Amino acid sequence: MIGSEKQVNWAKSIIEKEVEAWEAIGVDVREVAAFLRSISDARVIIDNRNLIHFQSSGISYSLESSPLNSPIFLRRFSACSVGFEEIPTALQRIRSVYTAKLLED
Repeated sequence: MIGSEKQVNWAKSIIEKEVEAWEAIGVDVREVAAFLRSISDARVIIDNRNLIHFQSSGISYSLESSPLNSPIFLRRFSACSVGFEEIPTALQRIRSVYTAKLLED
């Protein structure tokens, strides 16, 4: 990850917290975890840390309000990540299985 040691440390801590929030859903979120960990530029993570944050009110609202649903928002990661093109559909799948999970419970 490019950046100063401070920037890289901040950004990696942001990214690991985010991956943990996604993995607390209880469904396959491996495509999202992979994309988040692919981001190459600490400054891009830091500048977007509040927008990408997967909040704690409730999972449904976190899924619906995530800017990872938007190909337009994700343009900003086109030069410093892998798999951004497919991330909106990944969220579609996650929102499906989550819905199904709530139905199956």
